[PDB]
Amino acid sequence: QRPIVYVGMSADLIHPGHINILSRAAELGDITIGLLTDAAIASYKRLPHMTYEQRKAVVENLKGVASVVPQRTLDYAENLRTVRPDFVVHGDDWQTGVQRHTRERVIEVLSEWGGKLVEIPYTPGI
Amino acid sequence: QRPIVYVGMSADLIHPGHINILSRAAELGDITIGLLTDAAIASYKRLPHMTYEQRKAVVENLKGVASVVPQRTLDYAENLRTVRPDFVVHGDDWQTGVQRHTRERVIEVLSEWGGKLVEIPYTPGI
Ligand SMILES: Nc1ccn([C@@H]2O[C@H](COP(=O)(O)OP(=O)(O)CCO)[C@@H](O)[C@H]2O)c(=O)n1
Ligand SMILES: Nc1ccn([C@@H]2O[C@H](COP(=O)(O)OP(=O)(O)CCO)[C@@H](O)[C@H]2O)c(=O)n1
Repeated sequence: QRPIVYVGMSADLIHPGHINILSRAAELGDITIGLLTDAAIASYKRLPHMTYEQRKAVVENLKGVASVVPQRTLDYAENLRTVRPDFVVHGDDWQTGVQRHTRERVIEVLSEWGGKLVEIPYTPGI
Repeated sequence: QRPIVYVGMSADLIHPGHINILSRAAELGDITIGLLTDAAIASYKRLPHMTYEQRKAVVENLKGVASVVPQRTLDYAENLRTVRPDFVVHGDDWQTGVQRHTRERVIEVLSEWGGKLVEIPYTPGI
């Protein structure tokens, strides 16, 4: 099969930054969205306005998205070990600040099966 | 070809109500979104936070959407005469209130080539 591309998202309100990520991810293979739960999101930022099921109804309908799975924690390891993607895609915002430790763990965990992180310039102004 | 289904949207922030409309519309054929411009939207409600190009980047990436065209006015006639869709889909909110006259004109204009309006229960609570 095609490679598996894992994309973590809160995705409270979809905007062109998200679309950019998904468009870049689709270049790498079939996208599985790791849709973060309330509890995951609450652990590092403000809770979203929309519920998990509401956010899922939107994101599952974005072009390029093959599957959507819950990501119950900010940390990606448990999901990465289950789905074993070839790629993870994220914006470069998480090189600094609250998600940096989670980013480092994505790189180290993916190395276990030779997966790669691909980072995209964050879309400014939105 | 498949039937052409016209769906008017401001689509400032996509939520499951919109997804429902698009999912119902896709049952009828290939979706063309009439994406309303600022000037169109300003004529009957508050201006959106996102620009036309920002809203288009999102909506063009929704599953089932074949084409996106600007709709420069609240009134649908000019676009309907150009695209000549078999169907128009809208929520039933516009049976009452500010869009009711536009709704009536959709029905009458579509009759010119035997197109039909299909209305969907508005998604409450969002
Ligand atoms: N203006 C923006 C806003 C978001 N993004 C990227 O979208 C992706 C999804 O963002 P979000 O839903 O905020 O998810 P995260 O909180 O980063 C999920 C956990 O890593 C992410 O890769 C982010 O860098 C982006 O590239 N540009
Ligand atoms: N909770 C909601 C919100 C919107 N909708 C439907 O989505 C469609 C798009 O809504 P919007 O982007 O607000 O477009 P309109 O301002 O109605 C476009 C001009 O008719 C429309 O058919 C509306 O009835 C819906 O069915 N349920």
